[PDB]
Amino acid sequence: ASETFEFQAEITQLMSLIINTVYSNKEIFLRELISNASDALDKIRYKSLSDPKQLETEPDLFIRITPKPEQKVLEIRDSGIGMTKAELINNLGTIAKSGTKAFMEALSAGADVSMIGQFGVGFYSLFLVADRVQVISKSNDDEQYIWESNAGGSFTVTLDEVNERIGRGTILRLFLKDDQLEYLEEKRIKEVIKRHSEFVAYPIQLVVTKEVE
Amino acid sequence: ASETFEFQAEITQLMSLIINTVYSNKEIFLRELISNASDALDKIRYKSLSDPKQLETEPDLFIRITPKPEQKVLEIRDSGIGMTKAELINNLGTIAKSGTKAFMEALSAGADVSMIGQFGVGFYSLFLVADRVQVISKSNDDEQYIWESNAGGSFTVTLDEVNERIGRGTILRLFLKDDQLEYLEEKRIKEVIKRHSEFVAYPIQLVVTKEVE
Repeated sequence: ASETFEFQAEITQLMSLIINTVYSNKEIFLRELISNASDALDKIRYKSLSDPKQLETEPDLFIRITPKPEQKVLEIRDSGIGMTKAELINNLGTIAKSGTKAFMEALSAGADVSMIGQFGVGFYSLFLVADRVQVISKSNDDEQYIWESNAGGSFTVTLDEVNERIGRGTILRLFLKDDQLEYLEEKRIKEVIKRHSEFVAYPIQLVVTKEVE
Repeated sequence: ASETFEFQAEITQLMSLIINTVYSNKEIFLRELISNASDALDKIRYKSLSDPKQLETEPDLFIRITPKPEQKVLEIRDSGIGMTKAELINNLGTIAKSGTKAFMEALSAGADVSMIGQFGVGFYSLFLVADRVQVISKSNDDEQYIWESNAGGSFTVTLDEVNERIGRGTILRLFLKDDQLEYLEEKRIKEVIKRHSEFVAYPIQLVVTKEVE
């Protein structure tokens, strides 16, 4: 039973504007999500400093990008701290985010959309290339949950009984817009990663599916 | 709630012997599973001849091999006909298989274990390299189920609420033995596939996870 929640008004505004913007450097969404993933891993790593057990649900700290061309889906996974149901609701929607309005104001002023991450709202940059997103998260402190949004004013959080078990972490499953399917390509993903994510403490793995010759 | 079933006695015997055999051409397990996958795809393709809708749950007919080194798991997936709960119980255990005893008798006589497929029991060749297997299957006619076996006399079939949704088909999730982790390697998998699966009507995709340079 998927629970539905309302996005804080400003977040909804931000999403509508992001998903509708003509911005030409949409690739920054990946830098933003890799950065977030990186942050999630930092959290779990730091947390595990005084609670090593926290790493055992998924010993490997990594960021994995998995293109699912057939579904026009791009997944960015991290074995970071993950988010509990409450955290998904809290962090990804209902709670007013510090910079949401500020960033939008910045944008109005001419700020580059790539500044989104500095306003703490980079997560939403995903709507630059996706019109729908499922944040599948497994926090050590909770079951696996699916937070899903289509940039609309409400999002759902559903106990995850349909996706692969995340030992711990988050999978941002991006349902790419039809004109952004370039991010399903290994070469493209590869170049975007090297361009904006040169300094990431965690291995960034790209899952490539190739037909055996 | 996982349901437990007893393997037909001979299948249990076959598994014990296979999982315990010293055979040196264990790679044939892949040829056997790819062949089975191929057969599953043949089924769905043929079935869809008079019921096209049957393909819509997963339009792409493919065999996908996904090494999961971190879990010492090798998955062989096909978007074939899949198996319903009843079929998993029926086909993979409780029902006496035509050649099980025959093959074992053949083996006793000196027959090469690679003959397993000609006795219709090639599926079990997986125990050559795995000590545990989960057959996650999604048939159009049923929910996604997990059939699991550790070569013991009983297997379980559990409604799948923990694995990725298979549009349609089967994932043979092999928990490789510690000395057969070579099948997690792309080069190895690649060579085994080309050696024994030269004539497969379906694309055989290898999912490789590579850390972005």
